[PDB]
Parts: sequence; C-alpha cells; structure tokens
Amino acid sequence: AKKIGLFYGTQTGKTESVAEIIRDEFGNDVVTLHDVSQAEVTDLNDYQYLIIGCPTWNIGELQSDWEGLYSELDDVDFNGKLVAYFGTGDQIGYADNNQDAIGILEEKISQRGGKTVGYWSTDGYDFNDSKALRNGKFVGLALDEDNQSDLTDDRIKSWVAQLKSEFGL
Repeated sequence: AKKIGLFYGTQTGKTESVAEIIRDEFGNDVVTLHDVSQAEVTDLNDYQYLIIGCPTWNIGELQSDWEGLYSELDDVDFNGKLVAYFGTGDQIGYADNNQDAIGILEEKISQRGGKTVGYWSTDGYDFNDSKALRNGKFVGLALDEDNQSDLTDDRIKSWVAQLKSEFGL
C-alpha cells in the first residue's frame, strides 16, 4: 500500500527537518527515507514510490560508465513506479519531455518504467485538505544570517501537492 520514500546521494541543506514538514504534508505517515543507509536498497525496492533530489553526473552514448559505489533506486530494477524529484531551482537541461519514440528505453529508471515529477503546473487548488494526524501545530519564523531568501511558506504544501498529484491525486 501507500509507502513513499525519499532517497538521495548528497548532503541535506540549511533547513531544520524538512523531512518532518514533507512528512506532515503528505498527510499520512508514509515517510521512508534512506536515512537507514545501514540497510539495503531493497527497502525502496519493496516500494514503488521514491523521491530524488538531483540526477547523477554520468554522461555517455555507449562507453563511459565503468562502475559506481552506491545503491540508489536508480540502480534498483524499478518498474512502473513513481519518482518525485526535488523540482526546479536554477538550471536547464534540455531533453525530450517523454512523449517520443527514439532510442532504447534502457537508460534510467525514470525511462525504465514509471513516471517522474519535478515541475509545478498549478491550475486548481480549490480542494482544501486536512489530514488530521497526531503531530502538532506551531508557527514561527527566524531571521537567517544568509541574505538570500527562501521560497513561499506554502511551498512544501505545493511540492507535496505535486507529488501527491502525480503519485495518485
């Protein structure tokens, strides 16, 4: 049943416990992160829903990839699963959306079998959800030294809505 997880291969960020926010966002309790790196990728292998941050840096049209040192969902033989990516931030990687016939599917999990989300295309938010779950409610703020600013406050609710959207609105 429902059991989304988040597996990455890089540090976190400058946020407290986003995993908590996203967790409270998803509504349910479905929150399986790779935090248990001490385990096997089989964990996510059991589930057909994971979240990624950024793609790896391995180019090649034939000969290039020699070997690696990690066990990410990208490795698992994922089949027709849902994969939610961080989304956008500040970059551009031209590539065929998806609807196109050219080349061999074999290349990545995303193309292997399933759907991948990342972009946000609002249209209608007249739903109003409320996943009453034991957690707590406490609003606040804090002036961060850094100058740069952060995204909206309903961002998590957005991205989350995005994942839940594609995943299974």
